[PDB]
Amino acid sequence: LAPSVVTGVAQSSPLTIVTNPKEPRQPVPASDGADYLKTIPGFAVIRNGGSNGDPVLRGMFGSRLNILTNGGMMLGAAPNRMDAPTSYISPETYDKLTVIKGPQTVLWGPGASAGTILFEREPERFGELGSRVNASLLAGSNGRFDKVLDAAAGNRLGYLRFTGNHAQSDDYEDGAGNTVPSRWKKWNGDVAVGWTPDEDTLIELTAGKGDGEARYAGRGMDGSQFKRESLGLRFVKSNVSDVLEKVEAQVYYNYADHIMDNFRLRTPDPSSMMPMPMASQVDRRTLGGRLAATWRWDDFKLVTGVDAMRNEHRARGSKYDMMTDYYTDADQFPWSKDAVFHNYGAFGELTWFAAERDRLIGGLRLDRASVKDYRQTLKSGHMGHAMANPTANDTRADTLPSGFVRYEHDLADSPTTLYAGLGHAERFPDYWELFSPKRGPNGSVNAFDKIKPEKTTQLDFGLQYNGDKLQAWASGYVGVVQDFILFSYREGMMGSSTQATNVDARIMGGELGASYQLTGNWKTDASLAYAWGKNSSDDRALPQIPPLEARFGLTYEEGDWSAGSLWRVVAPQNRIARDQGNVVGKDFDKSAGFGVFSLNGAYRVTRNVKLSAGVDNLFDKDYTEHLNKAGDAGFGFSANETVPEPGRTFWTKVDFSF
Repeated sequence: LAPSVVTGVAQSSPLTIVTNPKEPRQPVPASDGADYLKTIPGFAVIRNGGSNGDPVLRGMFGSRLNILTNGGMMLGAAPNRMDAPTSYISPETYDKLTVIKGPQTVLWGPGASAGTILFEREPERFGELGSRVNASLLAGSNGRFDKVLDAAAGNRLGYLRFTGNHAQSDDYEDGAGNTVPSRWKKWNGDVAVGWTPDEDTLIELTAGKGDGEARYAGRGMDGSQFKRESLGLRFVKSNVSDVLEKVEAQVYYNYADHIMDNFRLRTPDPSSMMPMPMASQVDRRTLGGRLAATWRWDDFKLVTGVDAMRNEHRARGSKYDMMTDYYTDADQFPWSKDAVFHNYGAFGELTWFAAERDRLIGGLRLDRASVKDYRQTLKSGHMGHAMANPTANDTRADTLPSGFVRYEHDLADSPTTLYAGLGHAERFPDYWELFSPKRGPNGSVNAFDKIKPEKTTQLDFGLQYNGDKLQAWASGYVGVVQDFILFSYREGMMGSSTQATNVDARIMGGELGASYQLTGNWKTDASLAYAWGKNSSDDRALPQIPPLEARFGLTYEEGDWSAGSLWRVVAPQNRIARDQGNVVGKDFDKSAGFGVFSLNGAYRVTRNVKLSAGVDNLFDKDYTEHLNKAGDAGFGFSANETVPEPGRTFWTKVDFSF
């Protein structure tokens, strides 16, 4: 019954990590989707500024991760990923966060090489008329203030539920004393009304908006706007027949509208290679749907379904004159669409409960993806001068089958699950893998033409030991990527020119962790995370792989309250690939190891209020992580200074529940 601050999260079941993102988290997370994953072993984040970092699972970056918000998928708009999907997520507003590791699900959408991440709000249910309400405030160093509110009323046959949050923090300072350009401010409000005419039927309509700004020490422009608007429509039925137990259909609509610029949160760099006032606006309209049936008879849980999605990128940029010096903002100019993706697919996943102690799971899905290039012309060929785009209105498509099988066995003597699984996923290229790179494979025409789908074939295995005093778990993976999409960086005349290529990679790695109850109120727990990758085409290492990392926790509990400390130690990373990486990160230098210590405590003052506090980086260590971006230079950043992590940090949080 003793309340605690989360420092790490175990596998609850094979390949599956399920956590509730409203409980306090030790390295206190900026109010975005990424940082709520730092506690999950296996996840590193690329630091861009103070918030809105880009998650990386087992070294795999970007769209190899399937990030969903109530089954619907929010997509960014920026050509350099300043609005990564998790920019628009505030995990504190959802009731559950689930992670599935490796390519071991077909239910939630296509091409999930690395894993699947699910934030969901769960349906309210009401006896008679009643109302619940949760709220929490968090105050901390450097102007950190996060309010958050959920509230729902309803009765037997309906409900309406409001969730909202507002968070903001000022520039953090490192362990060395300097102020890091890393300001931010965010909010979200979502409403949901739901109808339940009888206990076997549910419909819910959802609407929400959100906005945010964020200063970026690593990127050459800041985020002036992260406007999001959503509309959702769920429908479920239970116990249709006696072998058809659930039918769910849902339609989502997510619109992102984002302005990056260099004069609202920063003044334009004088020397630079861009001293103009400059802004660029980008939107992404997304419409998608899912439709699934669960059948159960005998020892068989079969889920069949089809899905579809369409999304639409548009852009427009500022134009600044250099003799009248009258700047015309972008929103006084027409929208110039340039990409439309589509996806339709169908899927099934069968689960066989053969015997008490053995389970057999297998999924397949067939996807029909396609994109059309509406860029009538391109910024290439000179000072970036216009040049007729050879793929103008060209359309690419492909049919792509994924699938997996996984066997889980429970030993008879000990409380042990052993599991092994083989999965193969194919992924149609990203918006960013197709339109962002300034050139495509050697002797291509552009990137949109020649960039192949990436097909990943991975073996997953591990165990769970969940007995009385000891709980342990371990997952490993070995896999091969064929046609890994990979960016190389040159510089000539104007800036770091990207070039996307298609290479084969070998990847292995694992994660394990354990938690031991020494006494009735003393607890300890450690976790370990290693990722490894090799570029087989060039016999190079893979770029942008997080180094080996270990966490150790120790906890004292007393029913009413708890305290804990936390040692995080990370090794250097001596496998690099200079000037290669992804659309976010170049790899440059070998990283330095480090360790960071942290203190936390929690107190249950009553049934409704519950307090929590912590100190992050107690010994004010000045460190940087391998995957962080480089600092701007127009921010006083040396040759290739990565962006420093935050120094000593104090935070306190109160959690209400009437």
